[PDB]
Amino acid sequence: VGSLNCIVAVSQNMGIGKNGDLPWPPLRNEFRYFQRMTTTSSVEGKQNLVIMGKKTWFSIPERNRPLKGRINLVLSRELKEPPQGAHFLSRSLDDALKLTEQPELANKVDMVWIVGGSSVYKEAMNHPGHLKLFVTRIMQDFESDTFFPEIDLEKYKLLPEYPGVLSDVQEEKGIKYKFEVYEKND
Ligand SMILES: NC(=O)C1=CN([C@@H]2O[C@H](COP(=O)(O)OP(=O)(O)OC[C@H]3O[C@@H](n4cnc5c(N)ncnc54)[C@H](OP(=O)(O)O)[C@@H]3O)[C@@H](O)[C@H]2O)C=CC1
Ligand SMILES: COc1ccccc1/C(=C\c1coc2nc(N)nc(N)c12)C(C)C
Repeated sequence: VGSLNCIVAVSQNMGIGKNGDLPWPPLRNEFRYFQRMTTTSSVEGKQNLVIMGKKTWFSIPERNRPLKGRINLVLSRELKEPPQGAHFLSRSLDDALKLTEQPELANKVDMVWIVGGSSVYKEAMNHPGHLKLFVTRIMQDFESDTFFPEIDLEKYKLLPEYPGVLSDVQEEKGIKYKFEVYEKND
């Protein structure tokens, strides 16, 4: 299995969701960036794996789901089987990561992308090892009810550029935003 990554879009006040939807109006090119980064596999014959909590899964429009061209894994202790359209279910992040090593997935999975929500990001971010964060900074405040965890910059380097990631300021619907990549290894 290849790299472990988180990907998020976050307002200036650290918001990532409101009422199960985005705090901001839809940003079409931002979403296209998310689809491209999560889908594009570095390795022939493999797909990337997306890991998400249960509320994140159900926030994807019921069409739309599963995220196409990726293996979709949902985290829940309540559910007894994967949701309609999902491929895998695990009780914990540690369990999902252990699962990628099973005969069933070990040769199928390239990159692992954690795509939300809060608690899943927090645990990934605080777990030892080599991890990257792909963070879209939405440069306005937006009312939110779910937030991105603190990024400890002692450990997460901001990289000075990254292939495939534009470095300049983007704007859609009057909303400026920019792409960043962080990397820790501990
Ligand atoms: N980039 C962005 O701006 C993103 C925004 N979002 C948004 O964030 C919100 C959803 O996020 P949030 O409210 O944090 O919820 P989560 O998606 O993380 O869902 C929480 C539920 O998932 C299950 N769960 C989460 N973590 C684990 C774990 N380690 N092990 C087992 N089960 C786990 C639990 O379910 P159970 O009770 O069944 O055990 C929990 O009640 C929505 O607003 C959505 O729009 C989501 C992703 C990215
Ligand atoms: C309601 O959000 C979605 C709607 C349709 C398809 C996927 C998403 C998700 C997340 C991101 C969307 O833009 C995104 N942008 C970035 N930089 N990271 C993210 N994690 C998302 C899922 C996982 C809930």
